[PDB]
Amino acid sequence: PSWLASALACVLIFTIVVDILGNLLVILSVYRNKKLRNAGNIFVVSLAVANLVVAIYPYPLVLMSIFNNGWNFGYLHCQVSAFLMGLSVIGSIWNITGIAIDRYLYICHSLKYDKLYSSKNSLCYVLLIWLLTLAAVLPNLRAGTLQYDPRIYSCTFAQSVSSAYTIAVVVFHFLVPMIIVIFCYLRIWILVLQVRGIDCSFWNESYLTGSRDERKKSLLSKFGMDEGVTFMFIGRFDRGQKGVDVLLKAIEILSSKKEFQEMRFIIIGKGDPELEGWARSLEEKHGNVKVITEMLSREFVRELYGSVDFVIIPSYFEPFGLVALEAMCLGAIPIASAVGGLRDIITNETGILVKAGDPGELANAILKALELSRSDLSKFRENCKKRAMSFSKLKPQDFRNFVTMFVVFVLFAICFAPLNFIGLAVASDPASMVPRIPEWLFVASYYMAYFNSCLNPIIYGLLDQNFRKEYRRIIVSLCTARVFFV
Ligand SMILES: COc1ccc2[nH]c(-c3ccccc3)c(CCNC(C)=O)c2c1
Repeated sequence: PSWLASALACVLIFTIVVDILGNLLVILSVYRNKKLRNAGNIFVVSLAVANLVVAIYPYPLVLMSIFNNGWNFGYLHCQVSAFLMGLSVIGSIWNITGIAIDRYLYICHSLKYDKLYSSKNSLCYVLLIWLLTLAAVLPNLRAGTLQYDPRIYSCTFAQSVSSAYTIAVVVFHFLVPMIIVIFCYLRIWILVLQVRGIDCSFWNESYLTGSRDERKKSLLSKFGMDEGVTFMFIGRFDRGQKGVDVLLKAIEILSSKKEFQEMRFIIIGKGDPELEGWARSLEEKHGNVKVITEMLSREFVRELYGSVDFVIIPSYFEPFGLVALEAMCLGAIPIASAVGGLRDIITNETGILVKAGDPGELANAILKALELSRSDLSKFRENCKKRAMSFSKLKPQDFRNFVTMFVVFVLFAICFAPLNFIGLAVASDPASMVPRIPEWLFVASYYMAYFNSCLNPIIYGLLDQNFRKEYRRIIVSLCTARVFFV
């Protein structure tokens, strides 16, 4: 591996200079730019320090130790250069975990309130992380798991010294954050999609005509059944997806009760012809249950939302669930099973929540829904309308900062995924798998993780226009131009 030594010098040389100047601009830009000066980006400076620390002291020692092919400094230099690298890399996730949490709170808050989320505790909240990162890394001095490795020319955490410490490192300081940050950004993506796909000019009460009671008496008279509390299912028919099967079991459970007489059901959809035969059966047996097996226009569906009292959404899985939100626009109060999407949308004040896949709990919800007077429903419909209106409030917003912080996270995971994956293979049998693991894969896994300390400024430049507009200002002020009297 002759040239493979010289190459490893380049990678660090790049990494140290880019990290030094790059993350120096990131601190400057946040202090210098009023748009980037918000307290939510306190985490970005804390992260840019963590990146920037390992280029002042550790990577210099490791760069020299490549050209030496050996450690030529003290054991303290080895024990301390290793220690700062751990304060960095562990702090760099737990910062990134904070950012992912911060921006989840930012979206959820801005739905519920009309005065931007302030990130009020962020400086105080950073000091919890740097205690958490100092508490996790500090035990490795006394246990003696920090030692020089000749393959990577560096002093670092030896995985093979104790598999108790590696598995604890890998689970608690990679897999636990990885799960938190995926969960955060996934639930953000659902909400930003729910925002994207809600046509407010279509799903609007304006397009309807009279009062509600009159429009309902019309709709029910149009199907040939009397006045009553009306319920509506509208989703394709299937044994386990959108949940028409749970509804039909629930209607049979209700049919015997005295309170059934005061109910009206309007089932819409097409799919399993046996479930269509089961629904058509309940149509023939009871005149208060109507079943519509063909394709209705969204024009007409709008009116049904506008006319009925409740919309039943008994879905097993339902990732986005606009059907709930669209219906709330026109005062339809959803009774809907707790699912990702519906748990985000439906609050406990707007509509009713049910344990998914249960005829009895759905029936007792329909019974709970029934025991509700005309005056009591008015506020529910108001809350439903206010709730759907908050999703359209976010439609024109700039969502690019979510991408910039997510791309930070994605590139982090890529760099440290190998090192943590290897660290589990080492943990299985330290004696066996230190030689058995491919020797290039060990070297690559480490030098990506180092290279990650120069990547944050490069990403902020390309994706966030405020940072790029400030790199122009920061660079063109210091270096470019000066005073000059004519
Ligand atoms: C928790 O104690 C420490 C203590 C010091 C540490 N230094 C590094 C490291 C820094 C840059 C590139 C590669 C590894 C780790 C991270 C080591 N993680 C694994 C799975 O081996 C580290 C951990």
